[PDB]
This record gives sequence, C-alpha cells and structure tokens, in this order.
Amino acid sequence: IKHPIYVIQKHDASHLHYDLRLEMGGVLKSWAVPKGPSLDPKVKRLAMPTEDHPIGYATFEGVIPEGQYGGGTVMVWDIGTYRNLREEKPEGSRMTIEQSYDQGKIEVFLEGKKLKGSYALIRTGGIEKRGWLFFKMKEPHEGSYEDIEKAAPDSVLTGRTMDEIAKEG
Ligand SMILES: [Mg+2]
Repeated sequence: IKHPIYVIQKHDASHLHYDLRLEMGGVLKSWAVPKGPSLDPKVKRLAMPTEDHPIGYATFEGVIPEGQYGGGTVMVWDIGTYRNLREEKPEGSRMTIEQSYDQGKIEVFLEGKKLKGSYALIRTGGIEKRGWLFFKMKEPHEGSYEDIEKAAPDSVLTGRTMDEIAKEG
C-alpha cells in the first residue's frame, strides 16, 4: 500500500528465521535474519542477502510447499514504509538508497507497526553467507529493552499465529 515498502516476514522453514525486505529499484531487496530484529542498539544481528522479491510479495502470508525455496509457513510479521536517513546530510554526504546499498551502508528510519525508528544494515567482507550486520541505531534510552519477538509474535496483517497460518494454508 504505501511506498517505499519495508516488510519483515517471519518464516518457519528449515529453521525459524525472519526475512527483512526493503523496496528499491523496483524490487524488494531481501536479507534472511536468523534471530529477527532487536530493539537494543548493542545487539548485532546477522543479515544474509537473499534473492530480490517482487513488490507484491510484501503481503504474502500462507504456506509454500516443503522442499521449495521459501518452503514452510510465511507470516507478515511487520510492514510499513521507511525513510532513507542518508539523504539528510550536507551536500556531498547525501546517498540515495541504491547508492547506500551499493556502498554496503544503509541507514533508514523504519515506519512499521512493530519496529519504528532508526536501523542500520552494514555490509561485511568476511562474515559467512555474505553477511551484513543489522542493528538498531544508537539513541538515548533508559531501561532494559523489550524482546520484540516475544512481545509481538503474530501477524501484523491478520493477527494470526504461525500455527493458524500453517493450518489455514
Ligand atoms: Mg525464505
């Protein structure tokens, strides 16, 4: 519905993992994030690049046959839009989202229902599976951080659990 799309799908495949996707250059650039996003700016999550997906896949919630790529249950875990923070810079520090991605340094403000705030995706040269680091960007906070995966486990589109999606198709 709104653009540029940000979506995370929770994906019960071989193992449970999250797929993060951001719209750019007409597709959803995608990463698999084994343990999902963290709200804590000290937590580094690893983000393994996966295939580009079509824009309309952002609201796919249902079941892919076991044995296929993407096989298992897919939940639309969070969805919204994002803003590219790297456009908010003095002249000659500005970077479009595509230039950001090409450089291996993406800083965005995610406008989701579960995640809302500044997050970084940083490309690495030597983490296994062409790893990137995915983390909440540092800002003032007092207190411990919610475990968003525990606190908000269900579909942002339908409110269903993973097992309800698997049973219903
Ligand atoms: Mg997958």
